[PDB]
Amino acid sequence: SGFRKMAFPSGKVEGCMVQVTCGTTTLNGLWLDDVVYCPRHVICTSEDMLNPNYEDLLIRKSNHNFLVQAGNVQLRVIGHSMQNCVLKLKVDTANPKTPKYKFVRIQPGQTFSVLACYNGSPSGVYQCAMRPNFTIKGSFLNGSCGSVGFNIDYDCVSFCYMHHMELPTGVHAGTDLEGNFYGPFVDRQTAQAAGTDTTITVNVLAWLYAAVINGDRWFLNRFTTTLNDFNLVAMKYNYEPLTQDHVDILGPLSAQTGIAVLDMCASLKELLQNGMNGRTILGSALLEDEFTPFDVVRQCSGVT
Amino acid sequence: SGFRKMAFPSGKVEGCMVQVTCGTTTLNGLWLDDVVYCPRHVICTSEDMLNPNYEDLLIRKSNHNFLVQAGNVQLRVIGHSMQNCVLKLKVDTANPKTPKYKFVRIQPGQTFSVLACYNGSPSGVYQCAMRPNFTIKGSFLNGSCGSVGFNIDYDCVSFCYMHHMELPTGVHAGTDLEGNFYGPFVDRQTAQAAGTDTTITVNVLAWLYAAVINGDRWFLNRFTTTLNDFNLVAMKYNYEPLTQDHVDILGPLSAQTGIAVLDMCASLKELLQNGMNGRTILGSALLEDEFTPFDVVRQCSGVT
Ligand SMILES: Cc1ccncc1NC(=O)Cc1cc(Cl)cc(N[C@H]2C[C@H]2C(F)(F)F)c1
Ligand SMILES: Cc1ccncc1NC(=O)Cc1cc(Cl)cc(N[C@H]2C[C@H]2C(F)(F)F)c1
Repeated sequence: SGFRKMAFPSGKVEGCMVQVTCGTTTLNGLWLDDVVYCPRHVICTSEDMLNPNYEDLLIRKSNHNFLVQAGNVQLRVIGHSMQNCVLKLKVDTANPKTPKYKFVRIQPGQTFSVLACYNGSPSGVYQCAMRPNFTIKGSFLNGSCGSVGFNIDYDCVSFCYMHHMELPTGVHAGTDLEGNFYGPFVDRQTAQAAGTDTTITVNVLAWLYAAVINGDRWFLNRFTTTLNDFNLVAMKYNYEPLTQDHVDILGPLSAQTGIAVLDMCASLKELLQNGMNGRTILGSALLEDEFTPFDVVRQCSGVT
Repeated sequence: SGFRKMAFPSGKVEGCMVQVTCGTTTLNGLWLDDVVYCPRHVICTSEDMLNPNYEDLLIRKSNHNFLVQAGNVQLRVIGHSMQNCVLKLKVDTANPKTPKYKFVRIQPGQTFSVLACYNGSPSGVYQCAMRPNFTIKGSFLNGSCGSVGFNIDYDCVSFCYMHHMELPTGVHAGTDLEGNFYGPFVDRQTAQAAGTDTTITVNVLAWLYAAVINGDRWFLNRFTTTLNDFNLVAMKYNYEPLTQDHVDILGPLSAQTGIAVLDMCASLKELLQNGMNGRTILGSALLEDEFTPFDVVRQCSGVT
């Protein structure tokens, strides 16, 4: 028993972390096969960030201007290209520590582990979610750009995120490993709005199932509800709509505990209306929406 | 910015995880040099756990009764010994992936990362604290015994914990890597009391410094306090005594923010007395005591 915010083991991703330097700008790179991926703003200066024309800035740079380093050893950049907001540097050596990998663009509501890195070296690992408004709440400082988000499917690493920036609003924004930003953000020094964020309803329900599994049942009531009446309440408390697909996804947790999904939606309906009266659920005095139903199944069933 | 419960990168510890099997009992082992460490209850059966005489049970077992496995390959146990509550199996091969390591018995109040493992394979990594009553609040299931707790000091892994058991009370209990249990627990199927737990005051203050660093300053008041008046309040709200040594430890956070330690103790004194009125600090609606002042310094300064 016990339920923690747990990250995937970071080992397979640590062997992919290198240091990328262009001029005086030093950030992190992801080394998979003979390609080192990093955020394109590595080619910029302080003045260039205000409104960079990356096409022009990249033309001014040749392969020899990029220093890729995998520990105490240097790699040779023998090619350079721009795929959206990422730099693809073709190195002469292919990562001997490359694991089985994939590049996936994650859906909002889904979670992933971030390996926070500074100067190509890993500092720590933590789990976060892609919020419905395509922002993430990580922990990143100057030097963390190029740090990646990932999921592990047995032995295959699915890279889903690469950190690009923290906006003046404290929002963390980045791209998938094809340089496509999540949400409406751009790699430009300008004020950018994130948009109205919402609660991931299927995730709150998944964490209420984790709490039931872990002995916290105080919130279970002799009340039931319908999907429509529940979604009327969810709308009011700015929660994402609950579909029958989300009910199906919640099925393994419904089977493990014996509590139907609508009976759980009724407990959650009361939790929103009455509050929780100081009381805690899994050691939290608020509703936690950053655990997917899949993260609950994995943690509570011992998936390795 | 951002402040998360962050674990050390688990890579150096994943290369030390093997599967130990004695009879029908399968758990995790830690392979360092030519020694595989695991909890001694691996030699037990369901009937043996009620009141095991481990000296007798171990005599009944010879080296050939232990199956150590490092992935898809098997190792040869050429020696076996009992150091308190751990089994030290001398294998014929020395771990090629052994990193620079140490064995430290951690103080209550300190934190560490746990690499949760099942059948010698890592499932996830999470950070937890050794509570003042020498219990931990991890996330462990059947098959997780032998999973280890650790800290990283640049490149040196300090192993501090090995999971042994979850008591009927949900408490997680285990030993240091010398088989000495933390607290008063024994590896025997009997009801065991943990003792009165207290809040780690220096840790709550460290997390209030992390919140100030991250823009949450609402709780900072035009009030100050003395160590004695603060400890009178801390006693009331079942908080660990605050020493001048804890004030010294908090110094780097005091310097970074400009807020004296006693001014922070006064904000915390009000937080205990008034509550927090639904308001959140770093996304939590309660006081968080599982971040050491050192974890705050490391996360907020980019220590790799
Ligand atoms: C500093 C940091 C912290 C956390 N995560 C990410 C980051 N880094 C960024 O955001 C990179 C970034 C992106 C944009 Cl579009 C502009 C700049 N501009 C120039 C001014 C200099 C700065 F690094 F000090 F910010 C920087
Ligand atoms: C199951 C588990 C879950 C989380 N962390 C740890 C564990 N495992 C334990 O506690 C091991 C343990 C220790 C003690 Cl002293 C007795 C037993 N007895 C026998 C009955 C069988 C059991 F595994 F099903 F519990 C087991």
